[PDB]
Amino acid sequence: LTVKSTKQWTIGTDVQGSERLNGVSYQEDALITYGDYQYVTFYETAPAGYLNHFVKVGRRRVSPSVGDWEFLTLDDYTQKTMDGHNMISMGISGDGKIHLSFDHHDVPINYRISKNGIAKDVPSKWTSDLFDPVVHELVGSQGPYSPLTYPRFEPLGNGDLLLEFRIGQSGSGDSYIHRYSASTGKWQAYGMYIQGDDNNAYINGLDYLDGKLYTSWTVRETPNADTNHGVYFAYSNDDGKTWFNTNDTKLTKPISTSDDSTLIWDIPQNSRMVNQEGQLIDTKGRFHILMRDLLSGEHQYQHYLRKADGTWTKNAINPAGLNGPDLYDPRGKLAGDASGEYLFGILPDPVKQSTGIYVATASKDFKDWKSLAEIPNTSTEPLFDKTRLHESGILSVFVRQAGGFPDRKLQVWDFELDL
Ligand SMILES: *[C@@H]1O[C@H](CO)[C@@H](O[C@@H]2O[C@H](CO)[C@@H](O[C@@H]3O[C@H](CO)[C@@H](O)[C@H](O[C@H]4O[C@H](CO)[C@@H](O)[C@H](O)[C@@H]4O)[C@@H]3O)[C@H](O)[C@H]2NC(C)=O)[C@H](O)[C@H]1NC(C)=O
Ligand SMILES: [Ca+2]
Ligand code: NA
Repeated sequence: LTVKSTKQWTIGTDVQGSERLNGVSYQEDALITYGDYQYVTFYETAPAGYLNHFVKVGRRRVSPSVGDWEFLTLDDYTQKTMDGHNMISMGISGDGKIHLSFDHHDVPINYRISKNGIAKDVPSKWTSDLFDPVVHELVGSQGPYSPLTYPRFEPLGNGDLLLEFRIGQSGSGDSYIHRYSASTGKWQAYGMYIQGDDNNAYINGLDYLDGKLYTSWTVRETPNADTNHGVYFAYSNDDGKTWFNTNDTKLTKPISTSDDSTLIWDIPQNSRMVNQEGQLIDTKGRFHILMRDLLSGEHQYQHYLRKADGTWTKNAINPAGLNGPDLYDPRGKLAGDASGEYLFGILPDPVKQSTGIYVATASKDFKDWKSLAEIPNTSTEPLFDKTRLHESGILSVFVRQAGGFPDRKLQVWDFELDL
């Protein structure tokens, strides 16, 4: 596999502050293709200046030809909290509505939706008046809505959308799922699905495929990031209502962090493994986790694979030239092509200040990590567009540059693959 073309666009000037608010590992999602268009969301500085930001949403046509980006500015909600948790997630349901949830660290939900199904009935002009106001609840559902952190969306097969998040705090919290019906426009509460025990689960993502929902996590004892332990897994056949472990054993509802039956790899505290890194269900139904640790004696990214025969394996991702990350370094992602043969590691490198794109293949049991491409000049937790890669074989990555304000830009990089 090779690259046919590399293209990039600058979509904004990143915001100033001592935290990164754009390009954060748990944005789910920042960059989405739906129908014939690609969408992106990010903060930009408002006219009041430093510590005042607005959410922006971009769109461009990508099929059957690629058109120019255009942006709207949601100038009715001012983001002011310089806390690296306070990112934006976007989702697009099968009625065409665009959902946003943003700006949380242990506070009530902030959510808004488009008035109309603007990703389905595509409007000529792209303006902020396409969005309804910020609200602090999910119409049709019920709380708790606070203290919330980490909103994550997952589109289901019938057009519906899940929204998942933590209620509680680092070191003591639970997670909940809500489901939006594209047919009725109402939310419903699926309830608490994982319950902490003087700790909290930190999931890596949500991955839905062919009727099954997959997640993986580590458990955090305290607000100190050295107190993560374990790599855990579960899946659901009913979009989050009921859950099973890797051996198909039904779990209690909610899943307790104290239930060791979901553990797939023992990783002690102090292993330099970070929470909320990456996961992937590939199109063949193999599940993958990206984490890191120091347990070999060197810091390395780690690939966990749930193999078709059921066994889990763990392999370091150590292609030539990749500098392995420590606990606080930017987090990566795993992407997959349509065929399920190609696994992409989208791995920020802390020494190079760049994002590496590496590929491994299912034929070689994913052991054949090779450098495929690079995005230079990043200080980001890279995020990609699943649907665009499946539909057109283009790996599209949203990144925050490295460098100083106001030189540091937000970009989208497209790698057209010779798939
Ligand atoms: C429910 O699922 C869990 C989680 O997957 C599963 O537990 C895992 O079982 C496997 C298989 O027994 C364990 O892996 C082995 O552990 C022993 C040590 O106790 C090792 O000796 C093994 O390594 C040898 O065998 C490997 C075979 O490929 C060789 O490759 C290797 O080089 C060694 O010769 C092997 O690693 C694994 O530790 C657990 N995991 C956890 C987290 O407990 C459990 O069995 C499932 N239960 C049911 C009833 O299905
Ligand atoms: Ca997802
Ligand atoms: Na705790």
